[PDB]
Amino acid sequence: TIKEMPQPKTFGELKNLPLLNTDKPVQALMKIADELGEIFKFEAPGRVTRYLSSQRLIKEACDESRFDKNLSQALKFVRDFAGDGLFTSWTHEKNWKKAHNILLPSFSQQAMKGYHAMMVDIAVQLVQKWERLNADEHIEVPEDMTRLTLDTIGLCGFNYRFNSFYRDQPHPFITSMVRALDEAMNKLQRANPDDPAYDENKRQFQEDIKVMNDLVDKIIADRKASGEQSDDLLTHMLNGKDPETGEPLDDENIRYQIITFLAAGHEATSGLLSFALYFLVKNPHVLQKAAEEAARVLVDPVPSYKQVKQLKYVGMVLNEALRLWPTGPAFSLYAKEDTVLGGEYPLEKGDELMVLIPQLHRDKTIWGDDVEEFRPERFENPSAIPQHAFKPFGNGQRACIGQQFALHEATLVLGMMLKHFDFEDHTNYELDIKETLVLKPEGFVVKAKSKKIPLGG
Ligand code: HEM
Repeated sequence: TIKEMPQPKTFGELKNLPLLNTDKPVQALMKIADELGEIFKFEAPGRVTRYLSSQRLIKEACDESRFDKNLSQALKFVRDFAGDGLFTSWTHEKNWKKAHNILLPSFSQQAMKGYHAMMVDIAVQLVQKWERLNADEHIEVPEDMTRLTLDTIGLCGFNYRFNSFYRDQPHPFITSMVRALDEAMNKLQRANPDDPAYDENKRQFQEDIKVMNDLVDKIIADRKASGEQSDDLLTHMLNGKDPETGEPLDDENIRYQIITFLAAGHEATSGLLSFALYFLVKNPHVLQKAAEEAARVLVDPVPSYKQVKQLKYVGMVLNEALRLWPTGPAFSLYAKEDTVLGGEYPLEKGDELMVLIPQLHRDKTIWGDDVEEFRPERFENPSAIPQHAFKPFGNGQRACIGQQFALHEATLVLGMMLKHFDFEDHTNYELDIKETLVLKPEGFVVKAKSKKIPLGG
């Protein structure tokens, strides 16, 4: 029966804003959820949102006939450069539905067979970089994983090589995109957006859009000119027609999808690999068990697709890192119609909800009371996890289109890492989670000792 929604203390016209004075708002909101429970309202001047934390309420939120994906303010600023790509489109936009129908078969578990060789290509480069470090040296984990995922997505996405392992300063495209992403995030905390002190920012953001558009438009035009087929997504987008309308994507939209895959894919996948390595080095017994499987399964100089599929425990490791620290930590929904949530909380059409995924993943009625512990064995039998309890890829038709890709990629790379090196948390690293569009273990570093096992040929 109808309840008032909990809300943290408001401070006059500042409302709840003083409780979020932080560059780590997700982490700050988990602490409010621990105080207030499965649902709370959070008010800033001019904005209201509800934060959901329990599997019980999230399962309702995930009903697509009642709620649909909302573009949060972050996603609307990212739309300045990612346009109506899949990630920053409303569900009702014709290009959302066209791209979705055209691209889905290109992201399935089956489609992974055709990307695997390109993924091995960048994965071998990463292993060789680490084999070639001298004794005195260490690895900057998120930085190398970001080099890996950007290059993998560039190769599989549109057969372009950013050659990140050949560079101290990334390819201009990558500098621009990271900077554009950075600016989108900085605009959120921007008190007075139109003050002249942000004129250089605006100009730089415009310059970064042109850089990104120019490269991608040039590669699209070059592939149409050359007319040749690759195993890449760009080939699928140029030949693909929506079975609903029978129409292909236009060139501009194809550009946006390409910028989208890179922008949406690379940082979350990078974060996942970094957190996985974090948890392994902090849990040596889990590390040994994963390394044992890697040694037993990956008996070839390079992994085949079928071998990657056999790495069950590595898969469990990844899921358990996603349970604790899902690298896209929140997603936003609006009420399609007036509705009552959980039998107690009335909502009007348009009202916004945010799913706080790390807090969902600590629901003790689902996971047990030990929710903070890293235990991959939670995932030994995935069919036994209750529906909507584990949501690191979002929900329904607006769920992560890259989920198979990200998992295949992380499994492959992690298995290769576990196979070829021993690791040492030589600084006793204290976890520091930076928040942007995604989560990542900032400043995470390790030493790898090579097991001297020969590689790909
Ligand atoms: C560990 C890696 C990843 C995680 C945790 C992650 C998470 C997510 C989440 C939570 C969403 C839903 C966002 C929302 O509701 O607003 C999403 C959507 C999306 N993701 Fe991922 N992602 C990952 C990797 C990737 C990769 C590798 C790609 C592409 C190569 C990708 C492409 C996309 C796209 C295009 C969408 C929009 C789908 C749509 O709305 O139709 N993601 N992802």
